[PDB]
Amino acid sequence: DKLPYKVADIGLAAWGRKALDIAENEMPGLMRMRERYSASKPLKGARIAGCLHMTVETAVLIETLVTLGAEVQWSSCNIFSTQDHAAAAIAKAGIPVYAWKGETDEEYLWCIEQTLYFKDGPLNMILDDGGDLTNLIHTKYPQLLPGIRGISEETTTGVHNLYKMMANGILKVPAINVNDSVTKSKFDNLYGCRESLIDGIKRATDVMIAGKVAVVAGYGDVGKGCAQALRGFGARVIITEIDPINALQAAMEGYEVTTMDEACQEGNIFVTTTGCIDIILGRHFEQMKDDAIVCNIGHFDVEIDVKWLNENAVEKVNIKPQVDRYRLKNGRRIILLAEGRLVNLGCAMGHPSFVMSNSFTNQVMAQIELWTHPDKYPVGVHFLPKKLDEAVAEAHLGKLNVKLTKLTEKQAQYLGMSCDGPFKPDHYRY
Amino acid sequence: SDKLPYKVADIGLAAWGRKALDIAENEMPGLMRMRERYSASKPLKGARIAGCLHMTVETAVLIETLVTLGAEVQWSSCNIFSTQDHAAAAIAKAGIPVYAWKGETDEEYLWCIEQTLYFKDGPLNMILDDGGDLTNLIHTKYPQLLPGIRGISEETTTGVHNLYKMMANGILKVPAINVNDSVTKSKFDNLYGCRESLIDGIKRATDVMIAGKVAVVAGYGDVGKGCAQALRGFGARVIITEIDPINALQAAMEGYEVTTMDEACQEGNIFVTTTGCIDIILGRHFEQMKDDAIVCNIGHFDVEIDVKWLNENAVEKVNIKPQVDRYRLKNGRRIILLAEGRLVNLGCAMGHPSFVMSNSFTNQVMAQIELWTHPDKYPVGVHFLPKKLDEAVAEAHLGKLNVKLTKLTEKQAQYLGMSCDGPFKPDHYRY
Amino acid sequence: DKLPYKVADIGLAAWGRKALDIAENEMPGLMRMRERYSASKPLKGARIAGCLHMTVETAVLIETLVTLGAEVQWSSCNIFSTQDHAAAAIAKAGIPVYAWKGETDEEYLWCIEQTLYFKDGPLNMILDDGGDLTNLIHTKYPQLLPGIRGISEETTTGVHNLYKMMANGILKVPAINVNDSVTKSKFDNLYGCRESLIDGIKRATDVMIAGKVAVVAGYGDVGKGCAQALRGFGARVIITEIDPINALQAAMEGYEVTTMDEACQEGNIFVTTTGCIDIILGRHFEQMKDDAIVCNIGHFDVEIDVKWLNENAVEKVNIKPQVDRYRLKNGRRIILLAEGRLVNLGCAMGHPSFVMSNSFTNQVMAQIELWTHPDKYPVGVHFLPKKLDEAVAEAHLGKLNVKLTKLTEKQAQYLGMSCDGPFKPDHYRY
Amino acid sequence: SDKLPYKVADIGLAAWGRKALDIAENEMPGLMRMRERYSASKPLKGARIAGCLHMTVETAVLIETLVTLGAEVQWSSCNIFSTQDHAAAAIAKAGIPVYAWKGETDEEYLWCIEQTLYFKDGPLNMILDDGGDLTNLIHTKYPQLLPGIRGISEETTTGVHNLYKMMANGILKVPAINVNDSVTKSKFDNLYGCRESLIDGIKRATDVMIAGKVAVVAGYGDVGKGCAQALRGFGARVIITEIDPINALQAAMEGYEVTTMDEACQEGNIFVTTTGCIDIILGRHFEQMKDDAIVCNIGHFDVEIDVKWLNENAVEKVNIKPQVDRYRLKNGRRIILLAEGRLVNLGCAMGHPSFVMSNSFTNQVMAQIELWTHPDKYPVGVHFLPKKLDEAVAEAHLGKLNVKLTKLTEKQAQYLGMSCDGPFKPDHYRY
Ligand SMILES: NC(=O)c1ccc[n+]([C@@H]2O[C@H](COP(=O)([O-])OP(=O)(O)OC[C@H]3O[C@@H](n4cnc5c(N)ncnc54)[C@H](O)[C@@H]3O)[C@@H](O)[C@H]2O)c1
Ligand SMILES: NC(=O)c1ccc[n+]([C@@H]2O[C@H](COP(=O)([O-])OP(=O)(O)OC[C@H]3O[C@@H](n4cnc5c(N)ncnc54)[C@H](O)[C@@H]3O)[C@@H](O)[C@H]2O)c1
Ligand SMILES: NC(=O)c1ccc[n+]([C@@H]2O[C@H](COP(=O)([O-])OP(=O)(O)OC[C@H]3O[C@@H](n4cnc5c(N)ncnc54)[C@H](O)[C@@H]3O)[C@@H](O)[C@H]2O)c1
Ligand SMILES: NC(=O)c1ccc[n+]([C@@H]2O[C@H](COP(=O)([O-])OP(=O)(O)OC[C@H]3O[C@@H](n4cnc5c(N)ncnc54)[C@H](O)[C@@H]3O)[C@@H](O)[C@H]2O)c1
Ligand SMILES: Nc1ncnc2c1ncn2[C@@H]1C(F)=C(CO)C(=O)[C@H]1O
Ligand SMILES: Nc1ncnc2c1ncn2[C@@H]1C(F)=C(CO)C(=O)[C@H]1O
Ligand SMILES: Nc1ncnc2c1ncn2[C@@H]1C(F)=C(CO)C(=O)[C@H]1O
Ligand SMILES: Nc1ncnc2c1ncn2[C@@H]1C(F)=C(CO)C(=O)[C@H]1O
Repeated sequence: DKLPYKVADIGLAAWGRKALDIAENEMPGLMRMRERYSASKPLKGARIAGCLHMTVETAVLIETLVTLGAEVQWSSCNIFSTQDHAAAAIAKAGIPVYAWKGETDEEYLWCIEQTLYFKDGPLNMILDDGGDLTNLIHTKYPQLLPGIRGISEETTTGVHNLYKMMANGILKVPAINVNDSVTKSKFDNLYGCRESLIDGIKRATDVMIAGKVAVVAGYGDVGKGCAQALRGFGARVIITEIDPINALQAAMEGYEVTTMDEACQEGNIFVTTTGCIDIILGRHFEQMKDDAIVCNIGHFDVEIDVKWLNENAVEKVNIKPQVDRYRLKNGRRIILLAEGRLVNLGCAMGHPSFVMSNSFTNQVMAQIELWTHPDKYPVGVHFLPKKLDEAVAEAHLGKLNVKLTKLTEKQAQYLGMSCDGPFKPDHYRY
Repeated sequence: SDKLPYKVADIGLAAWGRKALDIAENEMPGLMRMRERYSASKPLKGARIAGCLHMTVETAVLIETLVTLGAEVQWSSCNIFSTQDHAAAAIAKAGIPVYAWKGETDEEYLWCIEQTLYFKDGPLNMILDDGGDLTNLIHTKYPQLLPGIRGISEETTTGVHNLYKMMANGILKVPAINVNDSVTKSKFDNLYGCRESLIDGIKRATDVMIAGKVAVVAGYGDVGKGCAQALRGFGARVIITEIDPINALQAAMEGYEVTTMDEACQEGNIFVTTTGCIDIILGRHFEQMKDDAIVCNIGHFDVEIDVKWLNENAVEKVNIKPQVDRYRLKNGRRIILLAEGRLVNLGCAMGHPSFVMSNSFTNQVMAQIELWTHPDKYPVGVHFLPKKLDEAVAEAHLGKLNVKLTKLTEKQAQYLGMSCDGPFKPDHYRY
Repeated sequence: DKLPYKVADIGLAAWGRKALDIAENEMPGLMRMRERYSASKPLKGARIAGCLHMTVETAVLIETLVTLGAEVQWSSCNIFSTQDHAAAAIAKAGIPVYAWKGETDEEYLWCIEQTLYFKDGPLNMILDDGGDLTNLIHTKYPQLLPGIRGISEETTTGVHNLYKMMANGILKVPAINVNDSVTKSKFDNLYGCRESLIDGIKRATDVMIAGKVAVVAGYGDVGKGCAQALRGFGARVIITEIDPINALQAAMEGYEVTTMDEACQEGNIFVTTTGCIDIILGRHFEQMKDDAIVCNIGHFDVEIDVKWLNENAVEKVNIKPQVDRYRLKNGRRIILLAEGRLVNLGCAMGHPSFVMSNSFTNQVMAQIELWTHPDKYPVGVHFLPKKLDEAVAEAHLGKLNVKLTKLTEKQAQYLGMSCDGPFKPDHYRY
Repeated sequence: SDKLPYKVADIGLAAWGRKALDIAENEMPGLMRMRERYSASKPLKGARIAGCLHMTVETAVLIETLVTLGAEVQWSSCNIFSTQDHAAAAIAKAGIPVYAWKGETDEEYLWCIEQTLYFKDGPLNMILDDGGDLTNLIHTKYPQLLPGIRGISEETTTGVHNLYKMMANGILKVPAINVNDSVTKSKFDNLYGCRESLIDGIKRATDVMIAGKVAVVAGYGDVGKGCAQALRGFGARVIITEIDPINALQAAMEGYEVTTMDEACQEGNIFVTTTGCIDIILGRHFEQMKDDAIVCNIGHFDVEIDVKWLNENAVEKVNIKPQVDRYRLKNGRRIILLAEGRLVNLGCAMGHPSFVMSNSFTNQVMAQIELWTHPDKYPVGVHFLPKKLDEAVAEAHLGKLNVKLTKLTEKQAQYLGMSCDGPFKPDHYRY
C-alpha cells in the first residue's frame, strides 16, 4: 500500500511544533488569513498539491490552507531545503508530507509523485515553486490537466517557465504569478535574501565577511539583497550584469561592475543570483584565490559548474554536510557550498518567517482566487489585483507598530483616488 | 512687431554660463552620444519644440541637443525659482528664444510660457513639458493649436499624473509620451538625483548639520526613498509618513520609523515633503514643531506646505536671505521656511547633478524624435518608450563610469529565451 | 587521579581538525608567528595555563603556543562557548584540555583546576579571558603566584579587573592588557560582534531583523558593532548609554538614545553590551512586546536578570539548547538566549577566525614578551608597544590584498617620523 | 597711529552676518552654555586673546562667547579663503578688531595676523591658534612677547603636531593645550564634520554627481574616515591609500579597497587628500588621471597637491569661478582643481555646520579659561583637558538632540568602580 507520509524522523514533531508556534506569531499575514477565512472554508473541496521547500515557514502555510477547508499533500521543491523538524510536525498533524533534507534525484521525483493523488481523487489545484510540479503534470500526467483548476507559482524561475509555456501554447491550465506580486519580489527576494544568504555562508563556513572581496553575479532583486548584505558587513562587492539598467543601478550604488572573467581573479566569496546557466566555469575556478568560497542562491543548481570541480580537482574533502573543499592542480583550494544548490536553504534555514508571511499570504490569496473565481483567470499567467497586494502589506504593518496615514477627502480628491482603493498605477515600480 | 528675442536676468552671465555648459556636457554622454549619432541625420528637422522646464545648466544642454538635431526651440522655466541665470544667458546668447530668470512673479511666469508658443514662422509642433503647466495652458486657453501639435513628452511624476487624468476624462487631445516613468528616469532621476540635491539645497540655504537631528519625510516613493537615504547617510534619524501600505512596509524594512505627520511634527528638526498631494504640513503641525525646525518641499508644485498659514499667523517674519525665511510663532518658537514652499533642490541649490539628468533628458530627446518621426505609431494618449530605448539610455552611460557589461553567450540567450541584445526584462519588471 | 583531558566526544577530532585547516588559512597573524618562531622556540620552558572559550579559533591559538615551544593546558572561560569538535581536535593532539559545551558551575571550576599543575610543575604563565583564572589563583592558590612569570588578559571586563586589582595592590604578577591593544579592541570588539551578534540570534531564533526595533544597551566597541549590524539588516536601533561621549556618538550616527525604562516599551530585540549589572530587570520584562528576544553579549552573565524570569514567569518552554521561551503573568511572551550568557559564542561560533587572528596574534606576543623579557615588565598591567600593534595589523594585510604605502625619505622627515617606526602618537584613538 | 580698528571685505554685510549668527547660536548649546554660566563670573577678565582661526559664522559665535566672559580679543583667519565676509563683518560692527576677508594674499595674510598682536592695553595675553601660524610667528619674530603670553590653544591636528615637535626641540616657551586631541573634538569635528562639509565644498564648486564615480581618499585618519563615508553614502566607489597598517586594515574591514596613489591615480574620478603630509598628488599622478577628474585637499595646509606643477605644465588653464580652475594637460585630458589646493570644505563652502563646531569651540573656551585661570596647573609643554571636562562638553550637547542619558544607580556605580558622575572611562580609552 501507499505511505501516509515519509519524513526523516517523526520524532522531531515535538521540536518542529515548538518552531511552528514561534513562526506563527511572526507571520501575521497568514494568521490574519486564518481567522478570517476559517469559518467559511473558501478552499473547501480543493485538493491542493504543493511543491515547495518543506520548512517551518511552509508548514505554517500548509496548515493555513487546511484551516481554510483545503485538503493538502506536500513535497519539497529541492533535495536539500527540507527542515526535518518542520516536516515531522506536519506529518504528525496528519498531512501527507514527502520530504527530508538530503533526498536523491530519485527520491525527489518520487516524493512529488506521492502528492499527485488524494484519498478521493487526483489534484485539482497546484502550489508550485520552481515549476517542477507543473512540468511533471504537463509532460507525464497530461490526463490530469483538465482536472486541475489553477496554479500559483512562487519564484522568478518558475514564473519564467510559465510565460514560456503560454507563449509556446504548452500551458493548459490557468496560473497566477505569485513571485511578481509587489509585496513579494520586492520583499522576499530582496530583504529575504538580505538576511538569509549570509546565514548560509556563516553556518557553513563561519568566514569573516569584512575585508573580503565578494562577487555577486546578477543585480536583480536577489542580487540587490545579497550585495547589500555583504557590503553591510564590510565586504567590497563587485557586480556582474547583462542588463545595462541593472548594471547602471549597481554603479549608482557604489558597486564595481565587471565581467566574471576579470572578477574571478579578485573574489574571496562568490554568489550567483542569476537565473541562467554557466555563470562560474573552470576558466574561472582556475584563476580564483586559495580557499575562495563559492555558492549559488538561484532556484536551480545550474549556475556553478560543480561537475568541472569533481572531474578536475586533485582532492575532494567534505568538511561537513553541504560543505566541500576541493584542491586544484594549481595547489590552491575551493570551497563549494550545498553542491551548488540554493545556499540559504541548503546551509541555513532560508528566509526568516516574517518576510515569508508576505509571500505565503499572496500564495493563499492566489489559491483562493484560482479556486473560487475560475472565471476571472482563463488559461494564462496572471497577476494578483493590486488591491490584494496592498492588502498583504497592510496585514504586516501592525506587528511592526507602523502607523499608516489615511488620505482625507480633499486629498483623495486632489490625487483622484480612493482613500481605500489602490494607491498606485499598475505600471508603478516601487 | 516687438517680441523680444529672449529675456534673461543678465546676458553678461552667458560667459560664465557657457563654461559650466562645457563641463556639464562632459558628464552627459547620453545627450552627447545622441548628438554625434543624430547630428547629420537631423531627425527633428522642421519640428518647432516649445519646452517648459527648469532653465538650468542641464536643461541648456538638452536645448542645444534638440537644436543640433535641426529643431527650432523656444524655452521657459516651469518654476519661478528654479532657473539658473548664467545658464539662461548662455542659451539666450546662442540665439535661442529664452524667457526665464530666478525670481519670476506669477505674472511673468505665465507670460514667459506664452512667449514660446509662436515661433517666427508658425505655432509650436511639439510640447516638452515638466509639470503640465504648458500642456494645460494650451488645452484650455489655446485649443486652436491642439491639432497642430504632433505630441507631448512629460518630464515628472506630477505632470504625467495629470496627463492620465486628462486622458481618462478624454480631455487630452494630443498624443503624449510618459518620460518620467521610463525606468532609466524615475528609478534614477527621482531616486539618486534627490539623494544628492536635497541636502544640497538645505545645506546651501541653512548650513544646518544633519548629524543628530530628527528628520521627517512625508511620502516614501522614489523621491522620498532617495531623500530618506541622503538624510540617513549623514547621521540623521529619519521618520516616514505614508498612505500606501506597500511603500510604508518598504520604509519599515529599511529601519525607518513610520507614523503620521500629527505625531512626527513634535519630533522633527527637519521636514521634507515628497508628496504630489496637498495639505501635508499645516498650522496644527507648525504649532507643535520644535524651535528652529527646518521646513521645505521638494515636490513639483508648492502645494504641500501651508506657507499661507505661516504668513497669516507668525508674530513676525524675517528674511535671512533669498529663499530663506525665519518666522516666529506666538509660542515663542521659530520656523525656517525654504524656497517659500517651492522645490528646495532647485530653489536653494542647483538641482540634480548633470550625469543623472542626462538619463532623463536622453529619454526626453528619444521621446521628441519618436513622437515626431513616428507619429503614425502613437495614437492620442500617454505611452512609454520601448524597453529597448529605455535600456539604451542606460548603456549609453556605462562608458563614463567605466562599467564593463557582460554579454550573454549563445547558449545562455537560448536558455533564458531572450536576445543577447533584445529586451532583458518583461514589461512588468520593477527593477 | 588526573585525566589527560575531558571533552564531549573525541570522536569529533576529525571534523575539528578540518575546521582548523580552514581556520589556519584565515589567520595570517598566528601563522606568521609560527614560521617566524618555530625553530627559535622562544616560549620554551613556559607552562601556559589558558582559560578562554575553547573554539576553532582558540584551537589554532593553542597550537601556535605549542609550536613556539610552550607547554599548554587549557579550559574554557564560559560554560556554553566551547566548540566540541575543536576541543576534541586539541585533545587528540596530546594537549590537555578540559572543556565541553554545556558545563555546570561545578564542572566549570573543576575544568580550570585541571590546568593549574603540569606534568612537570605548576603553571608558568596565565593566558586568561575574563579574569576567572587570574582571580582563582590570587584567592585559592597564592602559593603559585611567585612562580608565575606573567599574565595576559583578553577582554574588556577582565582587563578592568586587573586595573582594579593593581589599584588595591592585590595583583601579584606582571600582566599585559591585550584587549586595549588597538588591533584588538578596535577590530575584535567592533567588527567581531558586528558579524557574530546577528549570527547568534539567528541560529537560535531565525527571526527577521528588518522591521524590528532593537535596543542595544551600551555604546562601546561592542555596542557600536552590534548596533551597526542590526540597522544594516533594516532594524531600527535605539541606544541606551551612561557616558555622554558615547551617547553623542550614537546620536551623531542616527541612533535614538533613551533609557531602558523607555526602550523596554519599544524593543522587539534586546542586546546588552554594557560591562555591568542590572540592565534589564523584571520591571522591564513586564513591558516588552510579545515575543521580545532578549540576550546578552557581555563577558559575564550579569546584565540580564534571568533569575527574575524563572521565579516569575507562568510558563517556560525550552525550544532548543540555549533557547528558552517564557510566558509572563500578563500573557505576553519573552525569548531568552543562552540563559543570559554571551549569545554570539553560546548560540553560534563566536567571531570569525580572521578578526580573531588579530586578537590572538597579540596574545602570543604578550606571552613572548612576558616570558622572554620578565624584567622589562614589573608587577602591573601594561600595554604592548605600538610598533608591535602595527605589526599585527600589517600581518593581515596580505590576505586582503591591501597595498600599504611607503613614506618617502622626504615625507618621513617632513612628518617627523620613521617610515618603519610608529606612525601615530601614543594617545592616538584611531 | 594709523592702525585700523578692523579690516573686512564689506562691513555692510554685518546685517546678514548677524542673522546667520542668530541661527548659529541656537545650534551651539555648548558655546551658549559656557556664557550662560560665566557671563557673570567673567573668568577671562584681563585676558588679551589673539585668535588665528578661520573667520566664519561659527568662529564669530566663538569670539562673542569669549568676549562675554570678560576677555579682550583681536582676530584673524588662518587661511586666505576660509573667511566668510558676512561673518567677519558682524564681528567688525560689534566693535572687535578683526583682520580677515575671503581672497586674501600671502602678504595680507601675514599682515592680518600681525595686526592682532598688540591690544590697546598692550601685548597679547593668550593664543588661540589653528594650524600654528600665530604661535610660530610669535616664537620666531617676537620672542620678546613670549614671557608675556600665558597659554596657547591648538584647534587642529596639524597645529597640535607642531606643538609637540616644538616642545620636543625645547623651542616651545609657553604652556599650550592640545584641543584637537580632545575626544569631543577629534572624534566629532574631524569625523562627522568633514563627512558633511567635504561634499558640500565639492558640490558648490562643481555640482558633480557623486553617485557612480570612483573616489580616492588619501589617508584614512579621522578626516579620511569622515570623507570616505560621505562619498560612498552617495554611491561613489571609494578607494583608500594609507601608510599606517592599522588605519589600512580599518579601511579594509570597512569594505574599502586600499592601494597606492600610484595605482588609484589611474582610476579615480574624484581625489581628496586628508593627510597632513606632503607630496600626495604629483605630476606623475595627474598625467594618469581620467578626464575632468576633480582634485582637492582638506588637510590644514596646502602642501598635498602639487598645484605648482599644474600651472607649470598644463597647456590650458581656465578659471570657471572663484576657487574653481580647470586645466588641460598635454595628454589632452582635463583636470578640475579646487581652492588651489587649500582646504576645500572652507575654501569652497561654509566649513563644518554650527552644531559640531560647538563641540570644538566649547573645548576652546574651556582651554582658555583653564590656561588663564590655573596657570600653575600647566607647566611648559602640551596637555589635554581633564576627561571630566570632555564628558561635560558632549553632555552639554545632548539636550538639543533630545538624548536621554542614563544615570548609574548606587549598586551599578559600585560594581563598576566609578562615580555615577565622575569620569566614565580610563585615560587610554579610544571611543
Ligand atoms: N534562494 C532564495 O531564497 C530565492 C528567493 C527569490 C528568488 N530566488 C531565485 O533567484 C533567481 C533570480 O533573481 P530575481 O529572482 O532576483 O530576478 P532578476 O531579478 O529576474 O534576476 C537575475 C538578474 O541577473 C541578471 N543576469 C542574467 N544572466 C546573467 C549572466 N550570465 N551574468 C550576469 N548577470 C546575469 C539579469 O539581468 C537580472 O538582473 C531565480 O533563480 C529565483 O528563482 C531565490
Ligand atoms: N524636485 C525634484 O528634483 C523632483 C524629481 C522627481 C519628482 N519630483 C516630484 O516629487 C513628487 C512625487 O514623488 P515620486 O517619487 O515622483 O512619486 P510616488 O513615488 O508617485 O510619490 C509620492 C509618494 O507619497 C505617498 N503619499 C501620497 N499622499 C501622501 C500623504 N498625504 N501623506 C504621506 N504620504 C503620501 C504615496 O503613497 C507615494 O509613495 C512629484 O511632485 C514629482 O513631480 C521632484
Ligand atoms: N561576546 C564577545 O564577543 C565580546 C567581545 C569583546 C568584549 N565583550 C564584552 O563586552 C563588554 C563591554 O564592551 P567593550 O565594548 O568591551 O567596552 P566599553 O566599550 O568599555 O563597554 C561598555 C559601554 O557601556 C556603557 N555602559 C556601562 N554601564 C551602562 C548602563 N548601566 N546602561 C547603559 N550603558 C552602560 C559605557 O558607557 C560603555 O560605553 C565586556 O563585558 C566585554 O568583556 C564581548
Ligand atoms: N578642513 C577641516 O575641517 C579639518 C578638520 C580636522 C583636521 N583637518 C586636517 O586634516 C589633516 C589630518 O587628519 P586627522 O584626521 O586630523 O589625522 P591622522 O588622523 O593624524 O591624519 C592622517 C592620516 O593619513 C595617513 N597618512 C600620512 N601620510 C600619508 C601619505 N603620504 N599617504 C597616504 N596616507 C598618509 C596617516 O597614517 C593618518 O592615518 C590635518 O592636516 C588637519 O589639520 C582639517
Ligand atoms: N525559509 C524559507 N521557507 C520557505 N520558502 C523560502 C524560504 N526562504 C526563501 N524561500 C522561497 C524560495 F526558495 C524562493 C526561490 O525558490 C522564493 O522566492 C521564496 O518564496
Ligand atoms: N538640475 C536639474 N536640472 C534640470 N532639471 C532637474 C534638475 N534637478 C531636477 N530636475 C527635474 C525636475 F525639476 C523634476 C520635477 O519637476 C524632475 O523630475 C527632473 O527631471
Ligand atoms: N570565535 C571566537 N573564538 C574565541 N574567542 C572569541 C570568539 N569570538 C569572540 N571571542 C572572544 C570573547 F569571547 C571575548 C569576550 O570574552 C573577546 O574579547 C574575544 O577575544
Ligand atoms: N565652519 C567652521 N568654522 C570654523 N572652523 C572650522 C569649520 N569647519 C571646520 N573647521 C576647523 C578647521 F578649519 C580645521 C582645520 O584647520 C579644524 O580642525 C576645525 O576646527
